[PDB]
Amino acid sequence: SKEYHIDEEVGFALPNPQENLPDFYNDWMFIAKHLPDLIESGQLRERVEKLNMLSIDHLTDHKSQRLARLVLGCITMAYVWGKGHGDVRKVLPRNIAVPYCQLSKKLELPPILVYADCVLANWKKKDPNKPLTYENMDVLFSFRDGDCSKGFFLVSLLVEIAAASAIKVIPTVFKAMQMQERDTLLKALLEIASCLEKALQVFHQIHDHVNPKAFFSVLRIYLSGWKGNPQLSDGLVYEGFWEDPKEFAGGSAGQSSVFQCFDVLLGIQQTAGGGHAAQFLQDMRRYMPPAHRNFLCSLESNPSVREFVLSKGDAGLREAYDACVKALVSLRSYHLQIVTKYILIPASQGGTDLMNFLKTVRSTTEKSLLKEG
Amino acid sequence: SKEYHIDEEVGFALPNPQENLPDFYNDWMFIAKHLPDLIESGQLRERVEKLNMLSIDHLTDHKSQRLARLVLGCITMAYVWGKGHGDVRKVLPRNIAVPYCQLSKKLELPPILVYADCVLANWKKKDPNKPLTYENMDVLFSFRDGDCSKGFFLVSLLVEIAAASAIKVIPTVFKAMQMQERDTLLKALLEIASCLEKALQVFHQIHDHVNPKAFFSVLRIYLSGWKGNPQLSDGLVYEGFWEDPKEFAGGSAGQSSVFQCFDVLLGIQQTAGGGHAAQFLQDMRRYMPPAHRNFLCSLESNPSVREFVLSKGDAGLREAYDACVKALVSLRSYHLQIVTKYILIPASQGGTDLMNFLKTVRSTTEKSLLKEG
Ligand code: HEM
Ligand code: HEM
Ligand SMILES: Cc1ccc(-c2csc3nnc(SCC(=O)Nc4ccc5c(c4)OCO5)n23)cc1
Ligand SMILES: Cc1ccc(-c2csc3nnc(SCC(=O)Nc4ccc5c(c4)OCO5)n23)cc1
Repeated sequence: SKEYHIDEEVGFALPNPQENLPDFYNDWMFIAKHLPDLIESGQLRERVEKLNMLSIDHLTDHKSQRLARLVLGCITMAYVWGKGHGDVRKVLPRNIAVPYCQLSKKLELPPILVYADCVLANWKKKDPNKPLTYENMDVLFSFRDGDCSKGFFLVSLLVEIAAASAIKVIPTVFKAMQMQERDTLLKALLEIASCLEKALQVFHQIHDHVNPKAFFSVLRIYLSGWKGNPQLSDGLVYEGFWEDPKEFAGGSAGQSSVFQCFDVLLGIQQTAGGGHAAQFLQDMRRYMPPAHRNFLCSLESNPSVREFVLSKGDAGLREAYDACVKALVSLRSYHLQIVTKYILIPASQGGTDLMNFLKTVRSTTEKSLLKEG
Repeated sequence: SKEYHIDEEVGFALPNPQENLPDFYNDWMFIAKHLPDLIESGQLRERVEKLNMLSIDHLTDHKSQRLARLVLGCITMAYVWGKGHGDVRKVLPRNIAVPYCQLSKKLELPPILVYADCVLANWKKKDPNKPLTYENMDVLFSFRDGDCSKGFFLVSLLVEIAAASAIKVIPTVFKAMQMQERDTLLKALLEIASCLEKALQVFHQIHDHVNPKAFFSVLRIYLSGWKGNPQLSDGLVYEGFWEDPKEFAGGSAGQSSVFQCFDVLLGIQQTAGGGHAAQFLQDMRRYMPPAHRNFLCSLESNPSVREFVLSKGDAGLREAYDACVKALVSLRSYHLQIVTKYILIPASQGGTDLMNFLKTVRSTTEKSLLKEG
């Protein structure tokens, strides 16, 4: 893989994300760096209006434009939701909305905060010579103090990285159905299932670095979007760029390319049929960075690893395939238990809707098991 | 173009659809082939309810699966809507629901009748040695006597095929862009406009073979589906396959790859924001064969033909590209005239939503012209 922007260490993550912009954009940076205080002391909105409609033309490298997106995306959340408890803005200042939409169009992503922004691009190592681990790592932005947003963002990223180990064997698998090499394929599927089993370990860390109550009271606010949102029913107005309100969806790990590309690899009927779930997940592809959506595209047009395996009447082969499917059921099964703790309960002091979505995706995964006959 | 399943001469249409099934399946063929007589005599349902569960395992190749889908899809519409004076069936008998659904799953299509069924796979040459012309062609199934379904399907299909020739030239377009080959690119763009222009002469045939009254009051019922339909608010029950009612959209030529493909190639933004029109056309992609779905998808991963033309300050290129865009505008403007005669007019002797839709799509196409006028 090359023009798909998949790092070999860091998979779908942005390889070594920028921390600072051209100082020509200090107005922007300062707000973002101080988002907890500004939101708390209501001076946030006040400052966004204060700013000047800057030009995105002083952003030369991809890496810098991604940071800008994460910067603007973050401000935009805080401006719309404010302190979080109801005072919602329906118009976005031209001085921030025009540059944001211009940069967004340039990048083929929607002008709203997206997984690829605040997980894949929103991080650094504390020490550059120690390894990519939780304790050697930090985020670049949070919404509130004690919003638990480091735990959430980093544990996500860590899983994204555990996954890259498997993404590297994706071409091996394709070449092996091609060259008809059965022994290589089996090894390859095994390597994959192994990598996905390790990524279940990483998941456990959620419990260590995220508190249910802080998580649910706070992070939920800043992940909401303006598509099927009661609080903004018509969508949002981007002053300057759009005449009308536009509906864009809030944050979803459905936007992760890791789990979408395994669904596709193993030919899990993830986006076929037409239940809400298959719809939604398809839409989230338009909220992935173009090269990743393209990479998904290319896998779908290769031929089905499920079909191959199905058609070969080779039990050992069947079993490698099942190892994979089983591993992916564990992840989703663990993720659901996490959702009970960090969402279902806190909400007991909307949600079942989210459960149904999860269970449906988990179910489809499970119905993919081969030796279920 | 390789196994995007696009024919040299027939494009997205099925190359030589099979008219007959295996003998094992005569009980299906009988009903399908006599839909108009069974409905009218009030004994279609009973003939269906009296049917054996049949395995799909004697349908071995793609063509016969596609045929079987056509057969079962027709029966389903017939069974559900009966005569369409309002006595709906909300539950699809196991002996039908189950195979249809299995086959649908095997072909990654929703289990409801689609454009790829009724149009792309529902035809035959009368004399094989003679060319593809209305006169030399017939459909395999219709629903009522004087439904004009023949004229409807056959003329769409001729339009479809007319645009085939333009499809052949897509690869040349991409090759010419990257080789930086200005004269060739010009020739190819002109060549595409030529095909779209001719596809419009084809569209004229609609008047000769479809009658407004019958089209509106008869065909419209069997093309209706169960997504957001007041008559089936929760959708259909596919008996013995889903412990739940499923919502699927009725036939839409939004499911035609052809018009979506040129929208993509030309960089017309048929996903302008999250506007209803945009979302809907995206939805309809899921109701197309997967090969064809991939094709649209992989076009989106090539460099914009539009960016390339805007960047080059070449009047003769801008006019070639504009000719292509005009041609589409024409088709769509003719199509609205046609909608007026065949739906708005009968309608008044709901339909305002169809207009908004079509008008938005026309409008989007128009705002794509480089010369503003
Ligand atoms: C506090 C911890 C977490 C909570 C409360 C949580 C909650 C949820 C919820 C509610 C959804 C539903 C989709 C949506 O609303 O858009 C979801 C989807 C998802 N989450 Fe999480 N999540 C957590 C951590 C993680 C982590 C660390 C990952 C790993 C990258 C992850 C991966 C996913 C994926 C891939 C989906 C998409 C659905 C699927 O493929 O099964 N989540 N999450
Ligand atoms: C009796 C003649 C026709 C009538 C009454 C008619 C009606 C309609 C209606 C109501 C729509 C609205 C979208 C929807 O509900 O799915 C539509 C869309 C469409 N029709 Fe037709 N149609 C006719 C003939 C044709 C023919 C011959 C073609 C050629 C393939 C065609 C191509 C389309 C396309 C591509 C769309 C999607 C909108 C677009 O891309 O511009 N239609 N049609
Ligand atoms: C920009 C961005 C997108 C995705 C992620 C991310 C990383 S891992 C993961 N799993 N899901 C997600 S985003 C969906 C989500 O958490 N929704 C949700 C959360 C809390 C709630 C709630 C719904 O309703 C009640 O409180 N995500 C992080 C950032
Ligand atoms: C299975 C199948 C799919 C598409 C086509 C097809 C071929 S060309 C074309 N253009 N549109 C369409 S399908 C959409 C449609 O007919 N909608 C509609 C809405 C209200 C109406 C009405 C029609 O008739 C009276 O009231 N279509 C034919 C069959």
